[PDB]
Amino acid sequence: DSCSEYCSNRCPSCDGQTQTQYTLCCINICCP
Repeated sequence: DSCSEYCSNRCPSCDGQTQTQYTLCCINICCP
């Protein structure tokens, strides 16, 4: 979690969401 699926950095603030919102958070906010 914390964007481990998509990123080398970590953003736990993306946790706790439904799937598309999680993915958006990770790829556009955590590690664009």
